[PDB]
Amino acid sequence: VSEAQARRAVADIFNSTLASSAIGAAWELGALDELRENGKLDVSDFAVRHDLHEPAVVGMFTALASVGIVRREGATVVVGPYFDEANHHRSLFHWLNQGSGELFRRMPQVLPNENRTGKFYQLDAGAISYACREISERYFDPAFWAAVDGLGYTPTTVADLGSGSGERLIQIARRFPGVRGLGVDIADGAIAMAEKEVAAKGFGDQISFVRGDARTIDQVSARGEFAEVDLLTCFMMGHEFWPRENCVQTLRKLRAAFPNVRRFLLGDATRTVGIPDRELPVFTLGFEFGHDMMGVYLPTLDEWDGVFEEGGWRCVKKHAIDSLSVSVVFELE
Amino acid sequence: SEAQARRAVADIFNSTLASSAIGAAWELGALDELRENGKLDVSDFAVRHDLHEPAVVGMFTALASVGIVRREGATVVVGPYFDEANHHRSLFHWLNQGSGELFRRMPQVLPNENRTGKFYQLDAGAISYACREISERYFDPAFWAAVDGLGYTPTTVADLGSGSGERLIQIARRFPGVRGLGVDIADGAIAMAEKEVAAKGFGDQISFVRGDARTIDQVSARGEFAEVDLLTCFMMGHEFWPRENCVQTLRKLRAAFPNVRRFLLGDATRTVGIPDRELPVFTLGFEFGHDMMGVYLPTLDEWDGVFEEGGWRCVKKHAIDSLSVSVVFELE
Ligand SMILES: Nc1ncnc2c1ncn2[C@@H]1O[C@H](CSCC[C@H](N)C(=O)O)[C@@H](O)[C@H]1O
Ligand SMILES: Nc1ncnc2c1ncn2[C@@H]1O[C@H](CSCC[C@H](N)C(=O)O)[C@@H](O)[C@H]1O
Ligand SMILES: C[C@@H](C(=O)C(=O)O)c1ccccc1
Ligand SMILES: C[C@@H](C(=O)C(=O)O)c1ccccc1
Ligand SMILES: O=C(O)[C@H](O)Cc1ccccc1
Ligand SMILES: O=C(O)[C@H](O)Cc1ccccc1
Ligand SMILES: [Ca+2]
Ligand SMILES: [Ca+2]
Ligand SMILES: [Ca+2]
Ligand SMILES: [Ca+2]
Ligand SMILES: [Ca+2]
Ligand SMILES: [Ca+2]
Ligand SMILES: [Ca+2]
Ligand SMILES: [Ca+2]
Ligand SMILES: [Ca+2]
Ligand SMILES: [Ca+2]
Ligand SMILES: [Ca+2]
Ligand SMILES: [Ca+2]
Ligand SMILES: [Ca+2]
Ligand SMILES: [Ca+2]
Ligand SMILES: [Fe+3]
Ligand SMILES: [Fe+3]
Repeated sequence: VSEAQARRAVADIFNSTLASSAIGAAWELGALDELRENGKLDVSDFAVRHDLHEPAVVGMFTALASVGIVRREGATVVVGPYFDEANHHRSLFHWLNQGSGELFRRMPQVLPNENRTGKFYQLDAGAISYACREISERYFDPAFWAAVDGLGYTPTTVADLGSGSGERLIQIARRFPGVRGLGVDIADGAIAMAEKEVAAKGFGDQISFVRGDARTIDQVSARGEFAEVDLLTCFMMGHEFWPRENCVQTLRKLRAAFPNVRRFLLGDATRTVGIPDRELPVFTLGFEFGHDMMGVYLPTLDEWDGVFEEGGWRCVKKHAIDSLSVSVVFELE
Repeated sequence: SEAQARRAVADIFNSTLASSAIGAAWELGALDELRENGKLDVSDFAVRHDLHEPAVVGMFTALASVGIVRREGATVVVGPYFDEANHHRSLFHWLNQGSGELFRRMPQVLPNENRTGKFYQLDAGAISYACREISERYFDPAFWAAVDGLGYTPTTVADLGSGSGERLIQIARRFPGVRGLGVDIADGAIAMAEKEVAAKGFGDQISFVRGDARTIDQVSARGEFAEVDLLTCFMMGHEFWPRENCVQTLRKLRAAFPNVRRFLLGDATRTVGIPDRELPVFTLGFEFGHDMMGVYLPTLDEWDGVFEEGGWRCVKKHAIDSLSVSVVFELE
């Protein structure tokens, strides 16, 4: 390449950083929904309506425009050639930046081994939760509902491992009005958020929550309710069960603690293999590099496939997700 | 086409991690190792610097995802954009390690209701580490060209926003007799600069004082200002703004430094009309960053238009290559 080509490529990498951050912010502030409905927007009007500092609002749209996501026309912003694609994956940009940005920013301090004890990185939990709701819905739901449609029975008590916001249990209780639900989450803040949200939607008597580590599910006290659970779900946290030996034992413990579970629906993103560096798709690099930074194991799809029998489960159906890196839903029994 | 859009959006995502990795790779030693040898071994690098190797691999994968380096097994090689990205490594460091929190917290920083008190956070030590190389890499040519055209030998020099003290030191090395005086608003700045200066043996020659250069009249160091025959102010001048404040600050500086012959003022400025898809490195970060921080940023013609009211005359102006649109003015 020429020096001019390198110059353009490096300027684009710099601007991409600002656009990337802006995709999450623009989602969250309501701009991308406006642009997807009407195809355009007036930046002063948008700034007044949402009581935002207009000079910053101009930067945000400029940052998006600098890489072809939107176009600026006088007072107006219109959707650019990459709008649909960036909008589709906006929760992933949110996750990377608003949720995870401080991890990546602190690369020089996170990488040194002597630094890597106790609290050594900081995520924004609320922001991660904010993004995870759309990540679940947008990428996981169709496979999730296809698995639910093919259960071959009607659930009476469902337990969700890593229940977070409580939304999955709420949706299951809408599909199956008899159903009792039980969410396990390790984070007491998620427990508080979930109990609150469930109560406001009218489900406080049907759905309840317990703080607990699903890696040590054999220690969770939930008034003997686990024995009545006949459906188990776990989405977007199963990599936490790994390394392999930890995972085998966690699966057996799940198997013994939920002895009346018929189907166990397990959904997660996985570590890819042999994608060429210049062909990496959205998410993949951030998912893998981030967990490598945090010290968290990420299995491949073949590692999952290979653990289940030893774990006490049989995989009877598998669904490919489009495309949140390489992600899947397993139907286990 | 849907495929192009997919590739482009993936590139934007990956560029975020590469961007952050440039600064990190600088800081950690990897960029200089690649400069020397053109290549390096990942395991070796990790072991030498005692780094968690899975993360080190992701760092390089990040740089590789967009062409800065190329991976060949366990080896990393300089890539097509290595020279350009290394050249600008301090601007990535500034964008990410320095100012990343500001940009991450965009959703919280834009609402007016939240814009009171300390409503954004910068990493001051990181900013200072990037600004030190920014000074030397982008402003040195024009700064020294201005020094060469002074037409006198300075006896006492003052530097506003002296930071690390490096400018004073370098002046001292070029004009052995000279005395230096630095003024910085932050005690962090005063501390390092004072240590640095002693370590280098310039302790009698160069001293410092905490002070706000916007209100230079209330700086009770006073004594030596009258001696100063050269004033310098680099990468903070936009702090004097908005306009009316800048007029006052310039007049105050004129009157607090009456024997100053030349005043060398260098800074980056707000550009005008650059089309969005042709924005060069830094511009957008600098401008959008100052807009989120609520700080005024003048264009070059605002600066041109303020010196006379401010009590100075611009005798020579130097364009900079290219830190957005940057400039050094020679005022008297
Ligand atoms: N070992 C563990 N045991 C229980 N909960 C866990 C856990 N590790 C992570 N979590 C929880 O798992 C959640 C992952 S965020 C995704 C949540 C949810 N399954 C959904 O699809 O929306 C967080 O709430 C976190 O607190
Ligand atoms: N109003 C003000 N008065 C004095 N110093 C200021 C200031 N606003 C910012 N600064 C200082 O300006 C410096 C900016 S960065 C370092 C610039 C230095 N002139 C150089 O070329 O290397 C910081 O040390 C900061 O404390
Ligand atoms: C929730 C998140 C994750 O692993 C993390 O934030 O550590 C995640 C998991 C799976 C797909 C997308 C994001
Ligand atoms: C010091 C920095 C700046 O204004 C900031 O960090 O807010 C700066 C000024 C001018 C050129 C580059 C960086
Ligand atoms: O081994 C697999 O591919 C999956 O883990 C589950 C599966 C196995 C056999 C038939 C269907 C699904
Ligand atoms: O107005 C300008 O362009 C500069 O601020 C200073 C200058 C003016 C005239 C001749 C040289 C320099
Ligand atoms: Ca409009
Ligand atoms: Ca365009
Ligand atoms: Ca840092
Ligand atoms: Ca920390
Ligand atoms: Ca029912
Ligand atoms: Ca129980
Ligand atoms: Ca059974
Ligand atoms: Ca792609
Ligand atoms: Ca397989
Ligand atoms: Ca080698
Ligand atoms: Ca390449
Ligand atoms: Ca935020
Ligand atoms: Ca003062
Ligand atoms: Ca360019
Ligand atoms: Fe994770
Ligand atoms: Fe500034």
